[PDB]
Amino acid sequence: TYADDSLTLHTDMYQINMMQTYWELGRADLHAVFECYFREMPFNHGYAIFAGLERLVNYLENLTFTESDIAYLREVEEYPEDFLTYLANFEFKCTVRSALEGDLVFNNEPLIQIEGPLAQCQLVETALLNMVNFQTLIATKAARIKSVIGDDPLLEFGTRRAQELDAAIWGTRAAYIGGADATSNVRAGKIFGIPVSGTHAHSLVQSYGNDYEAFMAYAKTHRDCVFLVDTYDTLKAGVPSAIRVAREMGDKINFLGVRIDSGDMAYISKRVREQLDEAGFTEAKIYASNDLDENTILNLKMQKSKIDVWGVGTKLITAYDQPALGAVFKLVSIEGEDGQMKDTIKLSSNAEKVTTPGKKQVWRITRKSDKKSEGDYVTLWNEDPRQEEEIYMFHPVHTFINKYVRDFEARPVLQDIFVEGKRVYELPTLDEIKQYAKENLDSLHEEYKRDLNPQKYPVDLSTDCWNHKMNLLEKVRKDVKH
Amino acid sequence: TYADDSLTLHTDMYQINMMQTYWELGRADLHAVFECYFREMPFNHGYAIFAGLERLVNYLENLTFTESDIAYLREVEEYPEDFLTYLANFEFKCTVRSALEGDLVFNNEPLIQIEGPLAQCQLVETALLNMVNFQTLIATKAARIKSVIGDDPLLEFGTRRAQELDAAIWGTRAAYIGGADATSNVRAGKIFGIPVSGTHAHSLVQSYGNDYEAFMAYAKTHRDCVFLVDTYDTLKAGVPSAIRVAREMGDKINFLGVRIDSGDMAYISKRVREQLDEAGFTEAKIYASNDLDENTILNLKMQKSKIDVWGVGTKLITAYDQPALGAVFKLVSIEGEDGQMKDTIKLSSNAEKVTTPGKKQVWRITRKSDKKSEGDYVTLWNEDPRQEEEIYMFHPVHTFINKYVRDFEARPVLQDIFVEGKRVYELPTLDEIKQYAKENLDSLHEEYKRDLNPQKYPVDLSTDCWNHKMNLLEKVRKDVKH
Ligand SMILES: O=C(O)c1cccnc1
Ligand SMILES: O=C(O)c1cccnc1
Ligand SMILES: O=C(O)c1cccnc1
Ligand SMILES: O=C(O)c1cccnc1
Repeated sequence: TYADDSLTLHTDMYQINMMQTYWELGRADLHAVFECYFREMPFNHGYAIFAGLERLVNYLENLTFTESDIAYLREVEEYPEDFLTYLANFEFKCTVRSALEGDLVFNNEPLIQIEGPLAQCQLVETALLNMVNFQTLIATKAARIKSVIGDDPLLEFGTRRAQELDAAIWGTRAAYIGGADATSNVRAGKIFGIPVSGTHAHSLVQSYGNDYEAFMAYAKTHRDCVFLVDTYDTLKAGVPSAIRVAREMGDKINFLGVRIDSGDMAYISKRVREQLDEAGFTEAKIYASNDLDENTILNLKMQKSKIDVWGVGTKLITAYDQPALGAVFKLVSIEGEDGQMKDTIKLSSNAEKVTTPGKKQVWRITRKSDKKSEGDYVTLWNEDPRQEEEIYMFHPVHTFINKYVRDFEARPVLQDIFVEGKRVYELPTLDEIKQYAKENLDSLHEEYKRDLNPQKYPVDLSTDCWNHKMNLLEKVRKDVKH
Repeated sequence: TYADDSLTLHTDMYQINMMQTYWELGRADLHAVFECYFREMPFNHGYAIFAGLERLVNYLENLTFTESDIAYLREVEEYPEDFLTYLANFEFKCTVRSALEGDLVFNNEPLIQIEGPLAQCQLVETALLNMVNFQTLIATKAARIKSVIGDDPLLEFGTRRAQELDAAIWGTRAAYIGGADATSNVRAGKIFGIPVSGTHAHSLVQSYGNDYEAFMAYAKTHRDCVFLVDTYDTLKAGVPSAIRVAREMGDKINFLGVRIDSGDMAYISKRVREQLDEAGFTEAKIYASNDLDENTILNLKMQKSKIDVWGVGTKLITAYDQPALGAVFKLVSIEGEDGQMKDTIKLSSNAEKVTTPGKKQVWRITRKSDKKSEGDYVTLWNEDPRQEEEIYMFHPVHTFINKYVRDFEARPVLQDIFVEGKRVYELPTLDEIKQYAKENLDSLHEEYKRDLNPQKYPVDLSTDCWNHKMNLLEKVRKDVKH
């Protein structure tokens, strides 16, 4: 009762009830456009890193209602056989346009756009949000942390702290995309090809009862040695014992260094560095793992801590300070009775809290001469900035802040992934995604990617797109006048 | 590269490297006891609700290294064939004792205990933590929220906001255990048998362009009608239109009520109640869904909001204010050279931040006469309070706070689940778990389960258990004297 063989019902019940309402009344194949976007920059970071495309692609390619799916809906929920045969025959026939994994993405712009039969668009929203919200959030958190670390290793060590198992594997993949250098999760190494990393735990040390014997046991059985030194006493017990083992084993091991999981690291690591150096191990590194995030790491570095490798657990994999992105999936255009597409709106008070209507594209604008970031320019589908000598970029709320831009490149961010349910996009390798992310981040102007108080990245609606929104808003507010 | 057919490598790499170190040196089958516990009450709640046992059981029953598992370890990580054949032949042979799902659980007491070969115990820690940390956390969050709501429905609606897909399905199951009445997640209904619930979305309304036509379309195609009224204007558009549809359809539908997803609900819901009542729909309910948690819900109720049903999204399913439980899995006893078990310790400064050593049991103490909660009493394995006329319960830090207890019942909390890898525990149905949770909560003394400033539930170490800890701590601190 019943077999977990399918993600097709990983959705909100109200989607199936709406699909029924559409289908019974002959409106399931009305033409719709839906868009996915978030409203606020996560962590107030200067940029976000998109993740979730490979996950979504696999989901959409397997989007059929299984025998057990239908049996549940028939036997428990008592849907009629007519509707059920519609669901049995269902195959995905929407166009999907998306940012690619590793793209920089920002608030108030479409990141994924689904276009096709209303009922099919409706089915996919919940699962897409579930996967994209989380994966983008962790990729951005890892970028945030990696930015503060610099070139030194960031190791994603948070599986034990993650919000169930998918979170651990797909989160760690997203972390690698966003800036982690390795994972602890062996299975994520297996299935994604992420480099895998480890040291040892206190349990090894306690199994012997002293540091020397445990470090020796590890040295006898492994080439690459990082010794965890704080089981009993970092300075008096662990570090001297690590040094003793390193001396006795010589070049038969790599003494990569020592891990410290406790204490005030801004004092502890400084004295440990001295101990290693005075013993002649001036290349042995100090690995830290306790309570790390972009804030404590930045402080530790600025205090002149001597830490070379950062194993980050809880705060990265759960995005602990803001554990949800707040992406939403909204209907922006729908086929009217006359067969023509109509811009659709929901009212709020804050006219910026209102979803911008219309089928849109996002154009990343840069200065041709030196590739300077000029911001994103969000158009209706019928505008192509590439054919315009000059564009008018204004802030959508603060419209008195504005510039005419000439001599620019405009790159369309939403790419075809499926056309009418047919995949036209070849999935990159994970390393290619990570390289793509690095290059995109490297190209972003320093002001938008700096760690402290980044400049706000413009996301501007075209004159036409903005006028369409405000005219529709005006029209509905006046319709609600009576 | 390679097939995701297995959870056996869903672990930290350092576990496999330790298993190798144990195995090569003939110590893999040393006898070990490991215990899982958390240090702080999540959300500062008065109690926690344990979840994760069914999940763990399924994991442990399938704990074999697959062909693709071994191929990864051979081809990528280059482990030796000897060790690999050990892993190929691996079968789980540990005893597992656990709290049951729906048990009340507290900080600083073992909740799961694994006993058997050191190398096997080591393998399972990471996955167990991943699943139990999250599921217990969400079950407790749901209890917390449900406590503030009272008898009215709590609906878990957060799939779209969850941290990837496992989080959504297993989180929603945990929410049902802890106090939710239904889920939106259809797949969780399918595979777990949770009651499933829904209304409709704004997209239905926008597909028509007005409330009346969309509410009518929904009424023509469904018996149970909840109309979402805030697409355009709750008071002027949606609620009058819902009322019109209700009037026109009469007893051909159930007009269950109206959903409001926006506005100040403490004003909005009061006026909506008036509108429904004045129209003669004094049984139609008001459903709220926006930005809900135990805090905003409590405030809304205390402001005399007229809300009857609570659809909770982000803050429940992600445990947003504290998205990790902080459970850890620690070696407490290990076979020594002489073949006898030895209490094992790791030093910290705070002697309460030190893991209590020894194989332990947790006894829930109640007064026989009226079943009053007296707290938990954590013993070494060789003490059975049931055979003692009187027990001495003292606070482990504040030892001057203490009582002798007579005429008590002592119930052992850790139950046999696997004996030497063999399942002796029959899995309850989800409804039986939820009933068990309800009854356990109902039996907890009011002071420990009250919403505001609950009394701290005693978790006391027996005289023997406490003396063992402090003597070992003293011994190691004096060993570190030189
Ligand atoms: O390899 C390690 O040191 C490690 C990995 C995950 C969690 N804690 C430690
Ligand atoms: O902040 C913006 O959106 C902006 C800034 C400069 C010029 N145009 C728009
Ligand atoms: O059924 C609903 O009303 C619902 C379910 C999940 C998320 N939002 C709304
Ligand atoms: O808080 C405690 O642990 C406690 C309270 C009363 C008596 N004994 C212990």
